[PDB]
Formats: sequence, C-alpha cells, structure tokens
Amino acid sequence: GTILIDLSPDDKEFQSVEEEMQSTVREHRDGGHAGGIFNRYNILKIQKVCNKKLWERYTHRRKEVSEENHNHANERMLFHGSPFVNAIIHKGFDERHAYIGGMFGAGIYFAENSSKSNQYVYGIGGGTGCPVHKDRSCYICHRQLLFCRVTLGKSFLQFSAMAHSPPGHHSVTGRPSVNGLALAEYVIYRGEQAYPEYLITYQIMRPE
Ligand SMILES: Cc1cccc2c(=O)[nH]c(-c3ccc(C(F)(F)F)cc3)nc12
Ligand SMILES: [Zn+2]
Repeated sequence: GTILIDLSPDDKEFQSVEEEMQSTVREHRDGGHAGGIFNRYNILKIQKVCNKKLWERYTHRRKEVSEENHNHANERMLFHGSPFVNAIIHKGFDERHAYIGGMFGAGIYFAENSSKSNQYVYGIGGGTGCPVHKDRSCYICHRQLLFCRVTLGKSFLQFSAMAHSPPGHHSVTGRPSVNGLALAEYVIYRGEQAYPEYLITYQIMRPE
C-alpha cells in the first residue's frame, strides 16, 4: 500500500527538508570511517512516503502516548539510516529494525544529526561500504535516509559521554556529553511510534 510521491525542488516542503538534512551535518569522532568524509550532500530526490495503514497505526499510538503525557506526544522529526530502508517504507518500523547492540538497549535509533544517521546507511559502523565499490566513503553510489515523524512522549534522559522503555517513559534521549557539537539521539521501543515520512536519496560530496 505504499506510494512514493516525488517533491519538486521548487516546493517549499522539498526545501525545508533539504535544509534540515544539510544543516545538521557535523564532524564525527571516527574521522569519517563509518559514514565517509564530507561537509555536505548532493540531494538527488526527496519523496513523500504515503501509506494509510502505517499512518493510522502511528496516529493511534500517538494518541495513546499523548493521553499518558498530559496531551503531549512530544513529536519530533528525526533522521534514520538503515540497510532496511526499503522494508521500512513498505512494512513500517518493527522489532527487526532494532539495533540490538545500541548503547541504550535494543530499540530503534533516530538522530538529530543527518550525518549520524548517514553512518548506518550501509550497516552498523558503515558495514563494508557501498555494495558496488565496497567503500564507506563512496562519492558515487546513491544513498537513502528516512526523515521520520517520531513520538517520544515522556523521554528518559541519559547523559552519555527489542527491550522495553524504562518504566514510566516512552523513549530514551541520548544527550551528547563530551563532544559539545553533537546533537541528541533518540530511541523508541515500539515501531508504531515512528512514521517514515520522507525518503531522501543523496550522495555525500567530496570536500574541495
Ligand atoms: C545508534 C544510532 C544513533 C542515531 C541514529 C541511528 C540511525 O539512524 N540508525 C541506526 C541503526 C543501527 C543499526 C541498524 C541495524 F542493526 F542494522 F538494523 C539500523 C540502524 N543507529 C543509529
Ligand atoms: Zn560505491
């Protein structure tokens, strides 16, 4: 039931999504090992992901969380990078898209920094890189990220230098804690708490 609608580069929606992607690039402590060396992307396409069933599943859960949290879903728009991007847009998020080894337990991880999510496009630690060139810093192959609507509800704050949410909470917030430049990371434990709204196809660009 999923359809992908292309956004025109002239469309204001295209532009605000591209700005959030571009402006949330930062330097990483691995020096580019996992996600490659770049300061910006070449955006090739942005598509709206439309699936009535997944949307209703998301809104239903959103309403449950909101009613547990003084009518506040604490909804964010966050990046997600995964080798399973193609299953997620068709079937939604679930237990099979969890990161079992994650630092906040086995849940589904999301980032404010687009460049953090870029590190997982080819797998954990960037895996072995693009399938064509086996290169984690490939400047040629097309990459995809999701920009997702995520319900955090009451989020447990972890200061940091499928399982369950900590009791009384709906999510975990990974607060950046030595690297003063890093934005937060977030984890949910129910797939119904995210909807994959935009599919962004891009390349990382080699610095000149
Ligand atoms: C940790 C973390 C922080 C912020 C953003 C992300 C993010 O966007 N993706 C992943 C990610 C990790 C593993 C898998 C896999 F096991 F392959 F299914 C998929 C996605 N981790 C993140
Ligand atoms: Zn490649």
